[PDB]
Amino acid sequence: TRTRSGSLAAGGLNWASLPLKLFAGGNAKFWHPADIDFTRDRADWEKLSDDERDYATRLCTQFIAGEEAVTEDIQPFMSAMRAEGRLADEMYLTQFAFEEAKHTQVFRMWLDAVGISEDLHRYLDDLPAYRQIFYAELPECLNALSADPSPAAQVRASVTYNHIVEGMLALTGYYAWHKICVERAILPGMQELVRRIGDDERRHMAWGTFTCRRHVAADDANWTVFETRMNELIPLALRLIEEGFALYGDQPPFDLSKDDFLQYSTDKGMRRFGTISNARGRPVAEIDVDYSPAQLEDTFADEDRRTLA
Amino acid sequence: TRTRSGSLAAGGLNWASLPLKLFAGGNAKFWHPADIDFTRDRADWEKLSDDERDYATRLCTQFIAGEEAVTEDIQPFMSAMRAEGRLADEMYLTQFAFEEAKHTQVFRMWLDAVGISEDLHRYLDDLPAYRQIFYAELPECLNALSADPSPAAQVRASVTYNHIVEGMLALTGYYAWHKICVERAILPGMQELVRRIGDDERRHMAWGTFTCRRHVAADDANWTVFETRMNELIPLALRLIEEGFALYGDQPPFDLSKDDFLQYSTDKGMRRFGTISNARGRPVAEIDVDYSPAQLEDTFADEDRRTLAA
Ligand SMILES: CCCCCCCCCCCCCC(=O)O
Ligand SMILES: CCCCCCCCCCCCCC(=O)O
Ligand SMILES: [Fe+3]
Ligand SMILES: [Mn+2]
Ligand SMILES: [Mn+2]
Repeated sequence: TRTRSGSLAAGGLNWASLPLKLFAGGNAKFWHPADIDFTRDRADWEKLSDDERDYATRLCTQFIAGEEAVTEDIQPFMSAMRAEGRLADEMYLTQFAFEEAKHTQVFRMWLDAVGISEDLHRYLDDLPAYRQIFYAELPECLNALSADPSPAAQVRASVTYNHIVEGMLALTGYYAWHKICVERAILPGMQELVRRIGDDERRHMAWGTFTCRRHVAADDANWTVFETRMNELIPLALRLIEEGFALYGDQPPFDLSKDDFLQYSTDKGMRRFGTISNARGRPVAEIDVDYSPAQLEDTFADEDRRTLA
Repeated sequence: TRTRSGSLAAGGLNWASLPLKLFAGGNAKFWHPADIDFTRDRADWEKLSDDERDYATRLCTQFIAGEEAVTEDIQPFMSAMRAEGRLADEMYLTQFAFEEAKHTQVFRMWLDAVGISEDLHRYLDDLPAYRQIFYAELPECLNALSADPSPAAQVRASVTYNHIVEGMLALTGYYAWHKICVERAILPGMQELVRRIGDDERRHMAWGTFTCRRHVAADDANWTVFETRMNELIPLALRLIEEGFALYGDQPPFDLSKDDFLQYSTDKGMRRFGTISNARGRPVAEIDVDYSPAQLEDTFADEDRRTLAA
């Protein structure tokens, strides 16, 4: 079924290309889960109330279940790239998939360190919107790539995975861990965990930005494809946040505000249009070798850290 | 399409399971391609004959094409595990796949560091047996898993990928690099590269052993499946080595002996049979949590180093 090898081509691999830059950067930024000290977090964990632990278990459950979902649901995109003959994108997606496995590993290591061994499916039960995104929308949109690796489907898939799950919901998730851990000077492991995954997640967001950009740049009809999926998904994501808060009667532990999160989340969502729009008109041959989507993600992380202080 | 999350299960993930054990140690044994010093290599590379550089370029072309092939052809196996619902296997295979991309990366780094920018396809022209393994058997057998994730097909895929490509063809290639570099005290980059990817390869073969083992333990018909595939592939694998030597008149550069490599390859090939057969009769529940496929791969690698002192 194979007739040729990308790595045997003239000039070889293009080290300037966006997906290879991200790949090189993931190698330089690699971290070990065994290096995270978890030996302090159980002491903190027990000094919390029955209600504080309920929220934190429910957030961790949404995380690890979401981490697992992405480790699985990225394979079709890898398959699409193999089919499309894009070796650089393909190689990066291996690192992508591996990174998601490592996040799934490390959240499981935290649950074990705080001594949670019971079945956790019940924490997603009161969250019908969570399951709509992670058991339904994420895999169905991504698996559609196996039948239809069309530019339109790749955008719809990227929007769903990269821009909403990672770009909007995960960042919102991290903000929740900031409010829980940093403000109350607790759970140093979870903090180091959230830092380290946050780091990996930035190359992921960069990649989603790259993918949507190159498609928009080549055929401007795809902008509308991007727009529409974003518009379907934002209300669903906001809904997830509301349900999490409504469970605690809008007045939750850790002094968390419903409207604070809704404003914080929307900001992460809308900011995605800006990432993609500047590709309209630009030539594809520049989008390939353009590092900016990774830069944008650095300055986004920068702006986020500034906002906290 | 998803109804449950494996990581939310009671007891969580089984850290004792073989695929998670390899993942853990993959993390610990992670290496950076940017740590490998390639500077010294172009100095040695230019002090070689034309006949020497040809063989070395032909071996590297076969390697870097082989690495790329495995990076592509393993995605179906991931899909199979996703379908069979085996999370520990999935997780490991993501690291597996990533490793292959990093080997592809690092061979290309080498080719750059020595000054090779020409199209390298012309080096697989005279190797029809290479193109049969890597452009036909490997993808066609592995892509079969997307339509048919059955035990039989998984055994057939693992035999192709892990037991022959990795277990027999890759180790023979490493041996070639040993006889080329270590013996002639040249190419310290290629050397560091070869032992570093070798470290990864051992976990890949360990997984290959685990996969075939758990299928044979559960159904003894899968032994015959294993046996049949191995018997198909071995001849083709020796063919590859014979074609590669016959290009240099059986008398190639670096003083490489054809019969030496056939006997060396054969040994790597046959040892695979013994790796899987001891699972016959054994309980499947034991194999899931048994680390010996990774131990065996360590004692094999140790046995190989020892052989070299001769
Ligand atoms: C009320 C708190 C809202 C927090 C949202 C739930 C957290 C979901 C985690 C998102 C999954 C991350 C996937 C990834 O690693 O890219
Ligand atoms: C002339 C001697 C023949 C040398 C054997 C060709 C090289 C084997 C292909 C490399 C396969 C690598 C697969 C892997 O890294 O898992
Ligand atoms: Fe390998
Ligand atoms: Mn992640
Ligand atoms: Mn390899």
